[PDB]
Amino acid sequence: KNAADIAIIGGSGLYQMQALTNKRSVKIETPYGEPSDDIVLGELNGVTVAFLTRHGQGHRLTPSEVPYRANIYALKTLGVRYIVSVSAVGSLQETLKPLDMVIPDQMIDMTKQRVSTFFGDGAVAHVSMADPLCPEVADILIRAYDNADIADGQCHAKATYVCIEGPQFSTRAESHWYRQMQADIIGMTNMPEAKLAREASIAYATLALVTDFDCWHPNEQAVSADYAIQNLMKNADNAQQVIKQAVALIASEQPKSIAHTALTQALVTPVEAMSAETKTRLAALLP
Amino acid sequence: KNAADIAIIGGSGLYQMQALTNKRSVKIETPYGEPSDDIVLGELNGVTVAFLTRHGQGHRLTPSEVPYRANIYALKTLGVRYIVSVSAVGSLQETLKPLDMVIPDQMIDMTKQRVSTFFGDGAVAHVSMADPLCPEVADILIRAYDNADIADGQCHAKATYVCIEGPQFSTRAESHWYRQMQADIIGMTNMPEAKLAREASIAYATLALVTDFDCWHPNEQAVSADYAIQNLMKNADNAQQVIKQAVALIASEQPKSIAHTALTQALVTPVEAMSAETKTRLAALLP
Amino acid sequence: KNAADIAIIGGSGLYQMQALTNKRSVKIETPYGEPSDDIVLGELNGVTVAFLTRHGQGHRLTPSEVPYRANIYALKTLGVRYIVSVSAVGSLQETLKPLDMVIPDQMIDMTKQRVSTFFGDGAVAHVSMADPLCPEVADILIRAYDNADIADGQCHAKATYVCIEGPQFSTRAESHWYRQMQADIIGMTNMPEAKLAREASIAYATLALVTDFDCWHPNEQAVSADYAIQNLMKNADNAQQVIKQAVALIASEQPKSIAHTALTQALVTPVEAMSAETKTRLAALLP
Repeated sequence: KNAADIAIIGGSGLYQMQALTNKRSVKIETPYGEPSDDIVLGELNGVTVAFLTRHGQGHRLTPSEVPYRANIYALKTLGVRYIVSVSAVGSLQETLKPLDMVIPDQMIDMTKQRVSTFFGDGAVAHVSMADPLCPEVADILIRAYDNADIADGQCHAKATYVCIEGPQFSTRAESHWYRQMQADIIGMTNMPEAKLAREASIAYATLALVTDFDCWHPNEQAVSADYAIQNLMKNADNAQQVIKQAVALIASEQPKSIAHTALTQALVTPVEAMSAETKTRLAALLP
Repeated sequence: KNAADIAIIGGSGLYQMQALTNKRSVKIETPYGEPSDDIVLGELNGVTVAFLTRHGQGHRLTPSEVPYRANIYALKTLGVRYIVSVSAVGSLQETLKPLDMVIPDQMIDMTKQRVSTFFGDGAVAHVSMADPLCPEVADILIRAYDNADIADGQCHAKATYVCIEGPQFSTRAESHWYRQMQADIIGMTNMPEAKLAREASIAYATLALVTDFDCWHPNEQAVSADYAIQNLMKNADNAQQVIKQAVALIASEQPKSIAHTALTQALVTPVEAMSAETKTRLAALLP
Repeated sequence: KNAADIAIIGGSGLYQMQALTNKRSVKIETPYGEPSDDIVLGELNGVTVAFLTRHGQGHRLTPSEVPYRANIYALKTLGVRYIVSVSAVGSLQETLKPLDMVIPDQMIDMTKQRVSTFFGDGAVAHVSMADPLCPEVADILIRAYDNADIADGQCHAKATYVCIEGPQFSTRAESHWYRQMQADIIGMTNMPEAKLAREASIAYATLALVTDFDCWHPNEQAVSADYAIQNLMKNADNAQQVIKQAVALIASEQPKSIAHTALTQALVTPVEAMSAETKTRLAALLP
């Protein structure tokens, strides 16, 4: 079988680097439909990594419609134990600047219309999201960033990510409100991704790429002709360097994650009480 | 007809007590589908009480999928005028400890994906939820708790219950955020139950059983082998004693509730303007 | 073709004034279904205005079920460039009194179950809602209010509108929470209306009519026999005077709105990459 211990979720061409060898595609069907796009597999110095383009090829999906359950289920069928999610974010804080990266340790789920569990319809489980982003993988990302020797910006850790429904950007009042809730960065995609990955017993952490001040800072800038091209471009290229470094550390270090046994004390419906349809739907998630 | 003035909504075997006589089951169909499980009826010292197992037998439903509308409609068809809802909650406050009970007077609805009204599709009404939990029934619960002489814990009143979608437990950031909104306890089930009960003109109040500190307090405890069994067990048994006391007080005192006429000044669409399908669907709710 | 530069969204009989000539109705079909009701067109001193009864005739729709997408799409097909949305609101602030009007400059979207974009299913766009209510149209509304010489109340500007799902009114705890988020007024209808209007490149602003203190102020008053009739009546009649004044100013002044080109730098999927079904669905929104 095609198999990977590690996966990256982000934009396409995160995988488009000569360092990534024997680039190949796999179509995985799941009980939840198809993932956003064929998962790309290849090796980074002999280590197999799965890359999943969250928004599909050509960026064809809005955050609200991303098939999060199919995406996470498909990664679980490849045997993925670690996920690095890479995403563009607005800053809510003066010291978090465009081209900086942020490794949050906390999250607040403000999304509204997304299916955010694998459970229901015949099975009940309540995983803990107290620490929603694996601190072992977040600590690796910090060292990976340093190892990547990135030229512009700095990397910040121990930050709070607020996830909103989208697809519109926030009003100034909502931005002010997120600041008062002590959030630091804002995106649209890492919820319910983090909740599902937890249910799937996969360690999950985020590498956030600051792309502008959310509107708490009136600018209408870093969204220009000579800018958001270079901005997004540079973030994307820098992000690729960090991921290369992170893969090598995850491969050699293999940190134990609390996510790895998240299901075992959370499951309320014993497997022997599930219907056949339920057990089948949940098969890759179960022990 | 089978009839009850009072109903309890909670776990099964709230009704499993020798004091409850001529235990019987009734299957009630509603315009909203079936309730979570057959309603159990019996007498507590001659007084008939309906018990409804919110999560179904064997705890088979997640909070998000509980058929709240069918549950409340079915209780209304039995002529229920008072509901005591019993539910497990996390504490957001140092002085609210595991095995304590809490009688909240306020609620904040943070649920996302639940149908939370009987209205729409041919009828418009806007009930007031200013006081979402009947203070007459909440005052009875306080005296009932004292009357029950419970051995462990204490009971706290005038608290705020935040209801979240689930099924996962909160991140630490969300727990911090609920604390800043001045919530005291967190659960997943009493919304939209309280809104529907109000629309149904039934007095409704909550008895909350503290089962752990929500993650604002890092522990990984009171969820152990020698613990969450005894914890949940003891809460359940203590809860049964309080309910016995509450039923006797509600029966002898019959307090007037503002919930009893909540529909009459809230209804925008006069009954004579409703279609036949609408009037039929809403029949048990109307005057 | 039937055509209007300006539209009013509110209660019926906003248009029921002798000043409004050659009153006529148009049934507009959209890719989203039908609008809440036939749009009424007529002239205010030679200027053609579209009036759309948000809740349908006889107030038959709850806020949650209003067909916001069909409503905004239909107005866009009439060539509307400016929308004044008129809505009843609860006050969260002592200085905002019943019969006052409020022209908010900010909004916080707390609605849960409303489709709040035209995008998805084949097209991706992210408009900025930083300033969600056109300040040119809001400045006109302030001068229009003064010009209308309204007898009771005053008009307040630069306020924050929190939009909730409904249909029930807020608990006291939620009202306290909105106050702490610095919201000033509460309604149920201007989201997703404002987001859709932005996507549609139409300038949009709200005239809010204070109809009572939200429950942060315990009263059970201005909802009485000799009151909420006169209250709502007077608000409605005063609102009509302001709208007359606003139309004349919008017609002579024709302010440029940032909403007018909101789509052009927000669209991620180029038109040439859309399917035929997508381009067709979105036709009136595109360049």
